[PDB]
Amino acid sequence: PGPVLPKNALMQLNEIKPGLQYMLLSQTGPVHAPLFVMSVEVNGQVFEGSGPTKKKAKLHAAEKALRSFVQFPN
RNA sequence: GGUAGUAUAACAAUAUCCGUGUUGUUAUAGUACC
Repeated sequence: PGPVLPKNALMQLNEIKPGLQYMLLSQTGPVHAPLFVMSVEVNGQVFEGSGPTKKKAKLHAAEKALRSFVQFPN
């Protein structure tokens, strides 16, 4: 691997989750290394992911919440 | 003076459950590095 394929994580979440909420935590830093932690809320379970910039944060959250809440989609 | 990052905004392409995302190009600004 190298160029990865996070598009998979995004779409996969969308599939399992036709409607949910994304919310941001942290997001502060020196000036050029901002830490963003975006957490996704599904069915009352909230999973948090930390990325530099907005990209990876929500992404990683999607991955987590996927493996997680698929055990309780209702 | 030059180099760089982050953020906001616009356009296009790509994928798409049309909701959204990824990618590419451009513009503006504090700061950081030399």
